[PDB]
Amino acid sequence: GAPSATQPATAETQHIADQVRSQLEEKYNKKFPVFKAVSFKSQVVAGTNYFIKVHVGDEDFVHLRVFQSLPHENKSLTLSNYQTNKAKHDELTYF
Amino acid sequence: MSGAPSATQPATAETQHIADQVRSQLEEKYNKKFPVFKAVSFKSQVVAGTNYFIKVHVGDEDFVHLRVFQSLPHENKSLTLSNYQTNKAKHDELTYF
Amino acid sequence: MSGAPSATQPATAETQHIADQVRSQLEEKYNKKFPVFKAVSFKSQVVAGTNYFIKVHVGDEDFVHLRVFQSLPHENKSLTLSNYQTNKAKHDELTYF
Amino acid sequence: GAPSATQPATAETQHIADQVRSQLEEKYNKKFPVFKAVSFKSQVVAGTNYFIKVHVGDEDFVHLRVFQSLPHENKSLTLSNYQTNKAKHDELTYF
Repeated sequence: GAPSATQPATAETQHIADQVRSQLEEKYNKKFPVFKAVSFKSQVVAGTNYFIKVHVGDEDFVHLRVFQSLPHENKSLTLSNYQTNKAKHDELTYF
Repeated sequence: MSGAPSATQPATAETQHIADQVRSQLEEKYNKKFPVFKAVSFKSQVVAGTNYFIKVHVGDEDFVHLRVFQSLPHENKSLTLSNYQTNKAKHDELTYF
Repeated sequence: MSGAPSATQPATAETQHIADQVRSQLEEKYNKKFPVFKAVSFKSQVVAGTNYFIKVHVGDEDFVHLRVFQSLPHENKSLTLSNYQTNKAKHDELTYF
Repeated sequence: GAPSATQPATAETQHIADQVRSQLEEKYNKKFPVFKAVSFKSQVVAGTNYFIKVHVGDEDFVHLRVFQSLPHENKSLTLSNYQTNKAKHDELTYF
């Protein structure tokens, strides 16, 4: 995907923003005096997320979250996140 | 082909090729080379949907950018919050983040 | 968000908008206008993967084109046959079909 | 998606072609003296297929298969196939 051209916000966009305002207050304690959607861009996403347990020596492991976009023969990847100080038998939980 | 994460699968050469490709970036993080970097196991999760980057006015000259995701199918109207950035300006581009 | 077809869902205005948009094309088929064209129900199926258009030599100057589909995730190696065309030439473009 | 540039066939491509040769003989009784993969293009596909039961008057219905590509705000559609002479209570089966 390639994000589209800048599009004007609609009533949906504002509904989405109203939801997000509450989430930002509740979990990241972020407050604003107004929260008015102005515009957006869209981006198609289609691929595979990998959650990978990697041994990094002795008792040490890390977990990786890596995204691989379509098509199937695409081999370029994005490291989206990771977890430090993981142990051998830890579960691969989403993050 | 669910969006549910697969069960845990043992690493293959392709899993290792992924680990090799991202290793140096991670090694920057910890400021050191890993003596070893061996893929052991993985889960896969199909992702297919639309990201939206949304510019929000939060008063005066202050803006916020949001990244939200809407999964397929097209009739799904649920979106989840992926990331946000504060301290943005009216003419700041909606660039990926 | 499976690739499994959903359960049957009653039609919504969006289902009807889809029916309206494709109606004239179908009406060409039957050589007549439908007096009515009312969406009743639907199933949805998420599709996400790679189409491949493959040129195959079948001897002398004769070729076949194939369309096959590979679903996500990336480690899926199963493909299914979607369409084929015979009577093609060595320099015929791999155009969608 | 937009199909890629023409790529040369590999051993996989040939494995896929060998499978298809058998399917074409068995179901469409098509035989060839050779079946050698030469080249391919790829195309990303990501969207929703709709199978839709449409009333077309009195006892008459049709079933439609329509593809809607991402992004979510895309409203252009492709009629991929249809079934004639359907009845009211027929199941929406894949086709």
